[PDB]
Amino acid sequence: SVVEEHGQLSISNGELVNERGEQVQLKGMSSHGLQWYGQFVNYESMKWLRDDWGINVFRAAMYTSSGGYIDDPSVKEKVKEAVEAAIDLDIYVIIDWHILSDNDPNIYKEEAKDFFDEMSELYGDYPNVIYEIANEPNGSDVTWGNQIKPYAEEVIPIIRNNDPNNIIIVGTGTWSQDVHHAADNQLADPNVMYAFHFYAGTHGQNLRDQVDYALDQGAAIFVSEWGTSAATGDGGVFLDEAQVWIDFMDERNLSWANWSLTHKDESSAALMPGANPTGGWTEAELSPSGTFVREKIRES
Ligand SMILES: O=[N+]([O-])c1ccc(O[C@@H]2O[C@H](CO)[C@@H](O[C@@H]3O[C@H](CO)[C@@H](O)[C@H](O)[C@H]3O)[C@H](O)[C@H]2F)c([N+](=O)[O-])c1
Repeated sequence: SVVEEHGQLSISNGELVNERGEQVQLKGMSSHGLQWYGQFVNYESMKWLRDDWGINVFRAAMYTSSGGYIDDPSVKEKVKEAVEAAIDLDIYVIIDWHILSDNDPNIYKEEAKDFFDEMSELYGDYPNVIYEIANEPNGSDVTWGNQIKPYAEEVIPIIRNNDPNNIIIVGTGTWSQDVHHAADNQLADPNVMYAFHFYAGTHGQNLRDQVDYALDQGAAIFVSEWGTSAATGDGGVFLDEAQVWIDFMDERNLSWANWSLTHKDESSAALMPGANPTGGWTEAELSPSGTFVREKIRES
């Protein structure tokens, strides 16, 4: 129903819109690393998330390093499984080239170009797909102008040769927080968005003001990863600040994906240790984070 109703997504005046030009807001879940917690990514779990939580997007977090794609490229097949499930379930799907320790997206740019050629060839004639080409650039030596924008200007053409206008999300500096610099030096492609990531353990008032600065430059922002936890993914749950961010995102029409769908013993994890990887979770099988996130998406 979601994809049939909204169809082809695009950016209009800095806003995500559907094929009739109306604003749309995606809310859903990210997987954790597919090399670690891929068992939670399947048609049945995604269907449960769609039906019981109300998700309209799912993010497939394919780590590149940390035992991910570069080390063992078999994980690309799990991305394909996720994309195919999203197609079958009529929801949107984010294909996330999940850089992190490999902090400069240029390190594996050749592999990224090949991977996005393949994905865009396979899936470029579906409206479901959103390409996220570099999760979290980070480090003081990785800047928008010198590293990230030129990387994007190599990968985006590869995608566009196969898929002229599905959305592309481009990471920003400082773990996808530095939307200020990106917004001042935007990419040419009209269907690009910049990633902004937050963690509710961080006091967020200035970060909200920076997102607003970026929006005021006409940049589109997708909050492709956020957590209820500290920036490590752990250390407590911070629901008061999470709610402030939830309300902010609704006011600004910002789409989002929560980190993450796993049973790992960390505060950002949505599931408790015994949760079935194919869905059907009772209240006792959701963590405090998962319970909150499910409520937010159901309310929506
Ligand atoms: O300082 N920050 O702003 C900041 C922000 C985001 C961020 O990292 C980002 O946000 C979460 C929480 O840190 C990471 O997930 C965590 O990845 C760890 C390393 O794979 C895992 O062990 C852990 O289970 C998992 O929850 C994501 O991969 C990454 F995109 C990191 N980081 O991972 O260091 C730092």
